[PDB]
Amino acid sequence: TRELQSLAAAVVPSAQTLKITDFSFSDFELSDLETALCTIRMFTDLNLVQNFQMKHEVLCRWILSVKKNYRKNVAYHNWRHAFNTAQCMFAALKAGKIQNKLTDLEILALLIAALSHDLDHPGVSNQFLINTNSELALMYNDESVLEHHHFDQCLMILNSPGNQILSGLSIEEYKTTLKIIKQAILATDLALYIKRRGEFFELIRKNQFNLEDPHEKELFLAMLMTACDLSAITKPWPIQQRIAELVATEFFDQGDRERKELNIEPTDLMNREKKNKIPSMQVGFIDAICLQLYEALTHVSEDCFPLLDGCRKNRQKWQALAE
Ligand SMILES: C=CCCOc1ncc(C(=C)O)cc1-c1nc2c(CC)[n+](C3CN(CC)C3)[nH]c2c(=O)[nH]1
Ligand SMILES: [Mg+2]
Ligand SMILES: [Zn+2]
Repeated sequence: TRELQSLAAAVVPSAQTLKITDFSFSDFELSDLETALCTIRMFTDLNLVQNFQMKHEVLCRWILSVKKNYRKNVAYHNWRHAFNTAQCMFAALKAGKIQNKLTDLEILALLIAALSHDLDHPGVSNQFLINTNSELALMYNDESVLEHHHFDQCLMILNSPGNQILSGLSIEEYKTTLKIIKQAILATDLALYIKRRGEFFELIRKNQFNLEDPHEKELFLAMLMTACDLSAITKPWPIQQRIAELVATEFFDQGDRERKELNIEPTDLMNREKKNKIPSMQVGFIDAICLQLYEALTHVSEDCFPLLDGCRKNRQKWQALAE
């Protein structure tokens, strides 16, 4: 406790004051308490609190439980990454004007999913867990191993006493919401993004994309989750540089684990000894994974252009270092 009393008693600053509507938002100068306040404001301004009768104390407790469940010493996949993913979701819904295209339940599910999508992340990839015979990999048949675990943790917190922010939903709304949350969290497995994005891009290319279609709406929500998950790649250069260092720290740590536990030379992405490959790998990552997604998102909502624009600027920055 303690931290809970401080959070629950604090006056929640406006979204304007907190700057959470800005796509260029930076969490670096914020304390943990400030990120928690930002999170309460996200729920509030997305019309989720009174809408679903959330008690202030319960929401505060839930937010703190989510924050605690991240491993602070994991370099990139920690609370700050989850918080930034949620902030990008808020900005996309607000400044990006996606909010009015979705239902209240979809919004509720997306914010919860964004905040919970990496819960208890071990700092190693699905491939690593599979190669080291993780019990997690066995239980989930090597499919989206981490993501199934993140969802498991998400449910655990949602059901923990004093943290039930969904206790006010009707039976049918609860059922609908949990299904969207699971799909949203699983969507953050880049393997599923690569597997399903082809369909999304094709629908748009052939002018067949229709949000009114249940299946396409679900496909869009998955893509939106990926767009928010990768959002650091759209941030102003100083921010992208700093976060890229965190990503490298985490990947190189896994590389160390691979040399010791698997007796193998890690791929460049996880090889500290070849860190000189970072600029070129970043450009390739932006081209193959990022640009098409932000281009597609902007097509759906022009107001999301800032994400694409920021991504393009970072490609230029990384390319200048690579050439
Ligand atoms: C060594 C690390 C260098 C820094 O790396 C980064 N820094 C920041 C971000 C971000 C979202 O801002 C992202 C990265 C970053 N992430 C990468 C990932 C995981 C999604 N992959 C795998 C391999 N590919 C197969 C298709 C998917 N390659 C990446 C890369 O080159 N860069
Ligand atoms: Mg993840
Ligand atoms: Zn993530």
